[PDB]
Amino acid sequence: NTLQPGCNQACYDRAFPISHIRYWVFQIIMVCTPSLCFITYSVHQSA
Amino acid sequence: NTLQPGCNQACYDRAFPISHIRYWVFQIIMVCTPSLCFITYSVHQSA
Repeated sequence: NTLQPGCNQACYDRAFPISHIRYWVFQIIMVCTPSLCFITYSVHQSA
Repeated sequence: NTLQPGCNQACYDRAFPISHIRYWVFQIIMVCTPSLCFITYSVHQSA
């Protein structure tokens, strides 16, 4: 509720520094990483 | 600096309850009144 240009951008950036969806995507990939490491090590071990 | 309807009216009314010009007009008439009283009394006294 204002007429000042640029207030919307600043206030939105302050309210939501990082969106939930991106945080959850990062979390999913990071949590799945160790299994990927184990599988790749297993592949390397054989042949 | 706002988007709220009716904020301009309220804020202007609070800032300037009475305009200067109206106050000065009232002052001028009131200050001139006693001379009018005296002149009318003088007219009444004669004839």
